[PDB]
Amino acid sequence: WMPAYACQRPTPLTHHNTGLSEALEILAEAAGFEGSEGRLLTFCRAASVLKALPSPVTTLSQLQGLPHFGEHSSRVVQELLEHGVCEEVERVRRSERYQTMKLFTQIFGVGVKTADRWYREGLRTLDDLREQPQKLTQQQKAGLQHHQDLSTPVLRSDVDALQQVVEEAVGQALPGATVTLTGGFRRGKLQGHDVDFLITHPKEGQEAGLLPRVMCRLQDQGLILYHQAFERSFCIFRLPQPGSWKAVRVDLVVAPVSQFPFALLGWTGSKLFQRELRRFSRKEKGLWLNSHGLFDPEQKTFFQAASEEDIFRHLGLEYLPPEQRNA
DNA sequence: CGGCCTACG
DNA sequence: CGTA
DNA sequence: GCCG
Ligand SMILES: Nc1nc2c([nH]c(=O)n2[C@@H]2O[C@H](COP(=O)(O)OP(=O)(O)OP(=O)(O)O)[C@@H](O)[C@H]2O)c(=O)[nH]1
Ligand SMILES: [Mn+2]
Ligand SMILES: [Mn+2]
Ligand SMILES: [Mn+2]
Ligand SMILES: [Mn+2]
Ligand SMILES: [Mn+2]
Ligand SMILES: [Mn+2]
Ligand SMILES: [Mn+2]
Ligand SMILES: [Mn+2]
Ligand code: NA
Repeated sequence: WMPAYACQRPTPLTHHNTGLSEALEILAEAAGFEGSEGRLLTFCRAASVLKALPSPVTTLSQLQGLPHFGEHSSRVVQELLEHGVCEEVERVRRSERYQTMKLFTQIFGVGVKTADRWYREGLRTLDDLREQPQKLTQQQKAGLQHHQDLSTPVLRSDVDALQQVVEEAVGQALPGATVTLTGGFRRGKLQGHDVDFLITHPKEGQEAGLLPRVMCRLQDQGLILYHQAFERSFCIFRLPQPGSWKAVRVDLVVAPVSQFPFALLGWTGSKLFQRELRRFSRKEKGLWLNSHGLFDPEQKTFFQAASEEDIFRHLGLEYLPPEQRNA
């Protein structure tokens, strides 16, 4: 029996149904490109259910009773099982609309609404966007300028180098402050599109004003290509390489230690795992979860947590380590 | 039928 | 809107 | 698209 919410089941990084899940995730992506966030969610959830199964699905029988599998997702799986391809998926794959929306939305600073407008205006290539620079925000100009580098997978060697320079800047800005790797690398991923760090200090309140101080120190060592009181920064770093450098996306977030378990849980993801966990919290337990805390709206109180385990327990969920949150 | 995670920049 |  |  398979629970309905992704936060109720372990999802490891390596699973047994990548072909089927990849196909459903193409339909999810395409649904988002057409502005159907509900269809996107169902296709994402169905793909995630397959990631949590212990074995390869070989027969449509094995889908009976699984949550988020109805007529549409079941037919996709049945065609892939019978023919090795799903006609709808292939039609989406090969479409100019899908290919261009994927290309544009993968730019840092460009989402579906922006990409769709550009599509409707006839634009199709990165060079098209470069030829009309005034249509671009500062953030989009940075994303486009560094697009090549940002399309190169970030590896663990890059993470370790980046954590060192971030720890050095953090320690110069505030003694005793700490840096925790989050995001997909904390979940055990070998690669990523960025590196995510969570910064705090053991003495509540000492972290006030920290992120501007850290950013100024990084910028003075020549490490910042793009950034921007604030507590989150979605940056592009100039990461030194042997004889050169490459641009890397880095997310920095500062939290007071009282919020650290909630920030750690939120920023560790996966993104689907966290939306599911917040949905579960509100719809099943009547509690409101975010990366700052867990709120009881009836008593008007916040749950004091010392650990991620505490949060799972307050929500009545079996604890899942980060490596099992790869929903 | 309506809901679908979340808050900051 | 973007982070996504 | 699926579900309460
Ligand atoms: N703009 C952009 N987004 C990308 C790229 N690659 C990539 O995975 N993403 C987005 O980032 C997600 C996975 O990246 P990741 O390895 O950092 O995973 P993560 O859980 O740490 O994601 P997060 O840092 O957003 O929390 C994907 O779901 C996708 O939407 C890319 O080249 N460009
Ligand atoms: Mn397995
Ligand atoms: Mn259908
Ligand atoms: Mn057939
Ligand atoms: Mn990441
Ligand atoms: Mn990130
Ligand atoms: Mn805050
Ligand atoms: Mn409806
Ligand atoms: Mn619908
Ligand atoms: Na984007």
